[PDB]
Amino acid sequence: HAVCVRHAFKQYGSKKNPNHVLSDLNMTVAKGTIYGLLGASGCGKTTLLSCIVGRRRLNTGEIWVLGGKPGTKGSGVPGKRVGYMPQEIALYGEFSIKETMMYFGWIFGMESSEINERLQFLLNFLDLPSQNRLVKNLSGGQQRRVSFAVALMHDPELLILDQPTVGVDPLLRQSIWNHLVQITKDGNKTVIITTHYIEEARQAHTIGLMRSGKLLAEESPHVLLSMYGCQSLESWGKIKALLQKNFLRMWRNVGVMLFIFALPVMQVILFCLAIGRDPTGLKLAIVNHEKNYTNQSYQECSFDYGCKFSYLSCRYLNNLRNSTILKEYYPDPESAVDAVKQGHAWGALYFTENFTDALVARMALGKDADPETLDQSEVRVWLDMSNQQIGIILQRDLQLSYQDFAKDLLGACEQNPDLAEIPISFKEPIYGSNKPSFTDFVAPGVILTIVFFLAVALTSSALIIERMEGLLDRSWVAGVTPGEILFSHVVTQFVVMCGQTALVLIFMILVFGVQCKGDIGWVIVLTILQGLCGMCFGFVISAICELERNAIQLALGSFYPTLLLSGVIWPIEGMPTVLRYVSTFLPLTLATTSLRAMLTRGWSIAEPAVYYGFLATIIWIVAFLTISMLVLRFK
Amino acid sequence: HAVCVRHAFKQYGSKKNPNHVLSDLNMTVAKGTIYGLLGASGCGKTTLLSCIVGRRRLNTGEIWVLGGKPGTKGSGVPGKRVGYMPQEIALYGEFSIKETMMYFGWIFGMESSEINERLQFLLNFLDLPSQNRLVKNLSGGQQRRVSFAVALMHDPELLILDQPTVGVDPLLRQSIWNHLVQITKDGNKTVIITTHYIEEARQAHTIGLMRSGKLLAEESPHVLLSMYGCQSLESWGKIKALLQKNFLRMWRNVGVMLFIFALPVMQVILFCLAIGRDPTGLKLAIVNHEKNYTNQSYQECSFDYGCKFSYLSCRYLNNLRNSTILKEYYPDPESAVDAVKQGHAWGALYFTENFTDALVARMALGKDADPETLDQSEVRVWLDMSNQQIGIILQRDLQLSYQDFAKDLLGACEQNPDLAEIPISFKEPIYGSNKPSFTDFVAPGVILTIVFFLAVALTSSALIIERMEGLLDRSWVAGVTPGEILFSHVVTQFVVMCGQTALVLIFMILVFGVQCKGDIGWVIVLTILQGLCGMCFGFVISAICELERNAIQLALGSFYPTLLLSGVIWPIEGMPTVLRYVSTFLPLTLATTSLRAMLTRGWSIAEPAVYYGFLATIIWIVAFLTISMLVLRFK
Ligand SMILES: Nc1ncnc2c1ncn2[C@@H]1O[C@H](COP(=O)(O)OP(=O)(O)OP(=O)(O)O)[C@@H](O)[C@H]1O
Ligand SMILES: Nc1ncnc2c1ncn2[C@@H]1O[C@H](COP(=O)(O)OP(=O)(O)OP(=O)(O)O)[C@@H](O)[C@H]1O
Ligand SMILES: [Mg+2]
Ligand SMILES: [Mg+2]
Repeated sequence: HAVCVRHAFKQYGSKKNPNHVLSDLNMTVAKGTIYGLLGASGCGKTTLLSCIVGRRRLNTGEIWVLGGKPGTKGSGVPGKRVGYMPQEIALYGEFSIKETMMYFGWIFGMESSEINERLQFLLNFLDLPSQNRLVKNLSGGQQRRVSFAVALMHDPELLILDQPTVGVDPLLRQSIWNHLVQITKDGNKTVIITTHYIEEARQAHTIGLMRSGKLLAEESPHVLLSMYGCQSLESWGKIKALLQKNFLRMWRNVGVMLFIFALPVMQVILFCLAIGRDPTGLKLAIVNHEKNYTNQSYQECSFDYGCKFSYLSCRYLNNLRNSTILKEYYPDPESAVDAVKQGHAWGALYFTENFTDALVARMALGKDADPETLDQSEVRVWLDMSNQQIGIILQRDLQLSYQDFAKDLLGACEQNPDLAEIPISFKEPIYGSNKPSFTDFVAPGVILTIVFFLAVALTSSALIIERMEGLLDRSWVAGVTPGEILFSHVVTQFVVMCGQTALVLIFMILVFGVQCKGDIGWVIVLTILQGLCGMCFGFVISAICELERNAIQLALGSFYPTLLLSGVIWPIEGMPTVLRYVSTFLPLTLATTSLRAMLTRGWSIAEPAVYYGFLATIIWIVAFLTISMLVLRFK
Repeated sequence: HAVCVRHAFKQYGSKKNPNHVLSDLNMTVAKGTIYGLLGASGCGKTTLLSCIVGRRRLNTGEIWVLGGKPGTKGSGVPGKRVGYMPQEIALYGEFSIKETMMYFGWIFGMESSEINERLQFLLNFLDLPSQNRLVKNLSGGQQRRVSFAVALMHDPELLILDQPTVGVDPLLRQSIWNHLVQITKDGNKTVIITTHYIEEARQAHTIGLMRSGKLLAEESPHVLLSMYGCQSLESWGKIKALLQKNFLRMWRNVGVMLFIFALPVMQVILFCLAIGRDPTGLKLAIVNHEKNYTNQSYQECSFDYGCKFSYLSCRYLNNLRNSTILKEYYPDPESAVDAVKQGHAWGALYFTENFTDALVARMALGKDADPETLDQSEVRVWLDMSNQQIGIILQRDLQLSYQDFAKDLLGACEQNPDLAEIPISFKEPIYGSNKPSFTDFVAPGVILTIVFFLAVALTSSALIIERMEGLLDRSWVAGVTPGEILFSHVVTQFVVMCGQTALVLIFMILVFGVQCKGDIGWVIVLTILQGLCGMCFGFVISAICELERNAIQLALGSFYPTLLLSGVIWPIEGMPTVLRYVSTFLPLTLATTSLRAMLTRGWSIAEPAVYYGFLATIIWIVAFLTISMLVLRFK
């Protein structure tokens, strides 16, 4: 009694329109007999073979195969002792015969020195081309022989062959049907072959027949006659097996695999060469009314150097920045405000005709300057602050350049160069530098973000291409637990993840100068943990989504929200009291802050603000793994 | 006659090791005969049929089918007069029988009121379930009858079928083979059927035979059986067709279709609520040495309001900000610099015990101040500038709040609050506002990026999904040119693109209140015509990528090089001359500048900094279309 099902009850669809594919289905498969499951096109026949191998639940029925119900420790359906073959060719297209016969080879614990030994016999028995040819150029008839040979070499004790001779010449059909008889002679195997060639199935021993959702009769072919008609017929092996297949997948498309190693370097060079550097090509409209106006980009600047004050208007000029500001001269203030208005400059200074006289009478006299006097020593400037980032550095430079001009007047002729100072003294910063830049605040948040997104793109179509290329539903029967496909995907992608994580760190620290006052060793550990969380975030997306087009847009749709909720281009303190609290329990918000306290401040792991990032990035790794595992086990 | 090939040559393998599948291949199909093409399993049989229909091109040979060669206007192979059923089931699984019949119905130009009668007749002839049952829900035998019916209803004059009776019971196979004879009694059509069931091929009358790349016999079966043996001889219709199919695959994912309409309202609300707002929570270490130290949040602030100068340190306090700055008090500067050092504050002020005495004199003698009294009225502050963004606001607030304190002293007893500012007066900005903010600079340029990236997510898995669900190999034969497949892919996605582009604009201008001074009419056109470039950019990715795994990686991996090279978070003036010059020739760098000159400045299209964005992004739309045309047309 290899297979025996009692009172099967299955149906498709809703209760309003039931299908009722199977009603009773009482059958018995003996040991050592070629069970032929003949029938009619339309009844439930494949749904019974797929229920024997435990691919579909029997819907409140009694089943018993090789000892017990499929998928139970008391049975043997999932394992090396049960053969299988799908109705359609479930074969990987990028694997050659010598590789597709070895991927299924040592899943069943088969030695590598015997798979090759028996491959020659299997290739000589049924005609096939050289073993080096990939199984995608094979014809429609040679793609069925490979499938027949793949799930027959391991010598099981039960065969679930269905339609194994569709698309072959009659001689090859006889040769195939002459093989199942020979291996079954000495009571060592059972065959459940079902075929649509009713005449060809006369060699069976327990020919079956189905009429309406149940077996009609199960007798010998020579006994079925004279009663109904007159004449004729009316572990370590599994892990290694699917680890050389993931590695082989990347090697098949060399040129694209090398592209992923040229993305982090290109994504980093652009960032370091664009963000942070100040503008150096902004012009100005100077209309100083104390010297003759000749030409346009030219004006005299021969002022006086010493105690005697003269031409002070062209002493503030040439004292401002000589590189970031370009000087162009206009004769009339009503023309300077015109040029900037039509986008020909970024501002317009204006020095009154009596500027030196008005300025020398404002410093000599203290707290006794009349309103008229303190109205012509002013430097009127109209700023085109429509950029909110260039006008900020323009108004931050004009007044800052006046400090040097003020010190030059005082520190060279009259007194010490310290009177012209605001009482607010900023001393020396404890941790940072007195000249902050936008390229130092954002770089901590970019290195942890580039790695996170690259890992997401890597493991985004990993769990979704298993059904794309087949070789999955027929591999579940082979004993591959769902927890091993996910585990091996982590190992193969983590190896290549570290190949680009180091490139990000090397090109951001060695080639481009970024301060690393803290421990360099712990920076590497935190970065690869974030990348591991990133690749774990791509598995839940792949597991939840089913369609190929349904998963690309979901990870792609998460680009901006994690770039704003995390603190990258703006401090986390600017958000309201509710959004900020919610935006703390996220993978990236508590990691950039921890990394920002290690690159600049120089703290160690023992500080409370540093190890929180490690604690908050490990929990999400576990949470992104159990959720993905639960979904895979669910279906 | 109908089909004839003269001296056909074809090989599959590379040089020095060819396959030599076909050598001469001379045959002739008669006017109305049933040409049965039998042969061995392994010779070139399917390749001959695929070369007849133009799917594969001969190497050095002459072909002539229905009055000329395939792909030429003289021969009607890529038209409605050639039937074609493939060896494998190339049927879309998400289409019901009625839908999958009407999709092929009005491709050949069949009236909608005529397809139903033929569908009913075919369903009655060959048994099938209800017409609204999904194809993917059918069995393995009922999925072949649908394919047979699809390539037969339009009544062609030449039927090309290969293996049309694999997977069906003999009772129905006899009826299938009894139908190709009844419809061929009159001299109207030719049937070219290749089958491996040689017993059923006797009904034809032009049986062929192949040994090695060459036809062997072209004789009648009753003549072949008596020659050298006894027995066992070894365009509007097309456009509407795939426009209700694109609109159909977007209706079976209502859970996802509603999600794509919620991404724009989530990516915008997060942006407007996190970026731009000034930080509100930060503390300071105030150690004013002029009042008794009680508790940790109390200093008895009472600075004798009026003209009398007393407790000027207390007067400077409560004058910084009542909202954004918190106050915490310490007794010793050696303890204030300790608390900030271990992350318990952001700075540490320090007022000397004689602050009022040393400050009431600095404003009294003025120029004649001695160095001893100079360094006794300074508010010593140590700033923890490790954030480079909060430490700037704090540095920009301590000195800015001193201006109010200075005016509060001048304008209190007897003076005018005018002689407290530097000789630099910034007047009134021509275009911008006197208080720039970071939220108004990134807004015109994130709105374009959001639309651009969402469009890429939409049309990225379009051209790579056509070959996944079949219905393409047999669609090229049915007169469907590559031009109309992509064109039909643009209209269906442009309609849904506008459904989320308006959501971005409405939630950014109407609700949150982003200013728009220039013209609201032309902003819609620019942001709609820019998103069209984004959806055309994704078609290039799908055209040049065969494997789907390279689509997510390429599309998602080309986003950071867009933010860092378009001027979104930094003006384009800091990059070197070479990088800046190259960057202007990009779809987004010349569009944000055009848009930034419309919401802020108020300019119109006639200005020559505005229409450049329209001109420099229309070109990229054309360039992204011809490139997708060339790759899709010829590979
Ligand atoms: N996934 C499914 N969902 C719903 N009904 C299904 C499904 N698969 C098959 N059926 C229905 O179940 C019945 C039997 O299908 P089954 O797959 O068992 O046929 P079969 O014996 O393999 O067919 P054939 O010999 O014609 O290839 C049919 O009515 C079929 O439409
Ligand atoms: N894409 C391909 N690239 C290279 N060789 C190929 C390709 N397709 C088929 N071949 C080989 O060229 C020959 C063409 O075989 P073909 O597909 O015509 O066989 P067939 O008669 O349809 O097969 P069968 O009846 O066994 O299913 C075979 O030797 C096959 O192995
Ligand atoms: Mg079957
Ligand atoms: Mg064939």
